[PDB]
Amino acid sequence: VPLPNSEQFYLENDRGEPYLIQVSWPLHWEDKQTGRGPLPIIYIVDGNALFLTATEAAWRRAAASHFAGGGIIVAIGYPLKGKLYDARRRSFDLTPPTACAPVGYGGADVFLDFIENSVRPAVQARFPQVSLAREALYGHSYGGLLALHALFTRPQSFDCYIASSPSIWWNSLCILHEAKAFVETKKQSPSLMVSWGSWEQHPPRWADELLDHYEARKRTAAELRMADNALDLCAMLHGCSRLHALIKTEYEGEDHTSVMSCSVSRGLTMFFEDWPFHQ
Amino acid sequence: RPTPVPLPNSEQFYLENDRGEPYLIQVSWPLHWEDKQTGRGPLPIIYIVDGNALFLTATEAAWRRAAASHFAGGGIIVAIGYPLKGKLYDARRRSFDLTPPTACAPVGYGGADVFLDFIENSVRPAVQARFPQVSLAREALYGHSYGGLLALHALFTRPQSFDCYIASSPSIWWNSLCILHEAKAFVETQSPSLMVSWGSWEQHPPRWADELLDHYEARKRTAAELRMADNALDLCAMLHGCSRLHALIKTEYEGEDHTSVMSCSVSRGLTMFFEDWPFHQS
Ligand SMILES: *[C@](O)(OCC/C(C)=C\C(=O)N(C)O)[C@H](CCCN(O)C(=O)CC)NC(C)=O
Ligand SMILES: [Fe+3]
Ligand SMILES: [Fe+3]
Repeated sequence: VPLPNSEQFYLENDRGEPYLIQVSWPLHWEDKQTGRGPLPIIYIVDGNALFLTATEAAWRRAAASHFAGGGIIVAIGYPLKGKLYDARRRSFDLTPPTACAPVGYGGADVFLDFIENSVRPAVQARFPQVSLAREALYGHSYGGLLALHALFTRPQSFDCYIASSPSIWWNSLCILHEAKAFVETKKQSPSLMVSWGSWEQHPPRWADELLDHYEARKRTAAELRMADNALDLCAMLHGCSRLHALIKTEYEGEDHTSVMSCSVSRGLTMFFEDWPFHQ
Repeated sequence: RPTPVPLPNSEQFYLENDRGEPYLIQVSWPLHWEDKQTGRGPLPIIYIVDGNALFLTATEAAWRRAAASHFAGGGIIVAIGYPLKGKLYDARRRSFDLTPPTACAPVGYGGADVFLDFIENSVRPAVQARFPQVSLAREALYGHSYGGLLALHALFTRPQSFDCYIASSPSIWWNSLCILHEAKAFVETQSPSLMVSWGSWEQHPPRWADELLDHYEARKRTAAELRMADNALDLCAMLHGCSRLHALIKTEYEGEDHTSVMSCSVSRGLTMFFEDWPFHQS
């Protein structure tokens, strides 16, 4: 039995690389044509890994009291079989260009161009009767790095950026350069949502785990520095002229993988129902 | 030419209870399996009530664990829902199925024992039949709101029925805190584990944008009466140092409401039960 009120299709970028675009719309709709007028839309990178959660989370909002009509979910993924991630494809698509970056990295701007010039029009054609009230870009890990990169380099492209556990550590904190250029530049501003799990930088010991293995995980966690890097960036963006609102959340007892469920669920909830955010 | 979205490594089937009331059972298994009959040996299983609302989240969250370091083959998801179209809840059915029996309960309530019997005597065998080569290593019961009230009711009245009980934002308020009677009886008389959770904005909701004060005060009135966080903490406090409880985990999710927290609790629930068993003696 297929998912209700959803569809998927393949788009190729300008270089002939395929993408699986998965789309869902409010469950109470009979057809796609049911929806009229302005609706919010969210674009989710690593689409395969999060489409179903974001879809069901959006449907669950129908029962909530602050439901305003819902919005369109767009998951941008890859053709996969028996797994949720394409390590090779995402490594290029989600990381910004740098001089010292190894091969198969630094294709963020190519991928963002694809989203704006291919995915957005394609989805808009599937809903001719509706207009895009506002657009959100969600990503987790390298996806979050892409979200931050998109904000700092093309802030007008999207209304809201949602960086779930962003890989700020990547490439000797290259994103902090762009963050500095963003704040130092002086000039409606978009919003930013940052989040991370509490067990990312400070993980507890597993039931089966021994000391050496645990110490190795702690050393890794310390190097990646998920929470502190995010706070450093958030403190850096505090009182910025080019940013309307900045929301930051720490999810208690959540690891890098588990927090994805929380961040994507709240991300679209806030964006759909609680727009605009207070300063 | 767009197509419908297929859900891989999953199937659904309908079951009747003894009373002849229909249920939609939705099952999923690890994504890396070629077939349903790929897996063998002991695997953990989680039963999720209000199945329609939580199946896809639990399914995909379980699949996401494959990428994590602490993956141990995964487990089986079982969502116990209803035949529905255009919504994720059946208010009438769930009102009966998820609430315990009391003398002062209105019409259409107090059918928890009927539903729990259905889970043990119908759902469990039906799932076991579909996975012959799999043995049920351990069983968890998850529920949210009334579902959490059912999970607590199940723990206090039939503790040996499941190994782990996960109560997400349990409706302890229901029927003048009638669950506290069962809770008191339980403590006063190995052991199963309990996972309790709630959202921070449930009992203390912030004001929405362009919300009239009158409307906001009405929401605060409800929040105060339902007393989600305090009731849960009060119940947890009572159960602490109980002989018939191995471990008790309690979490509060920052900036989460009654609906949104469901995503977190179900994800946390299956994660810990699948990967971090057995729990520390807390
Ligand atoms: C971020 O992208 O984490 C997500 C990793 C995912 C979704 C899948 C995966 O890792 N698979 C299938 O192997 C980054 C990724 C960093 C690159 N990496 O895989 C490393 O191992 C790096 C030491 N990770 C974080 C923690 O931000
Ligand atoms: Fe890796
Ligand atoms: Fe209600």
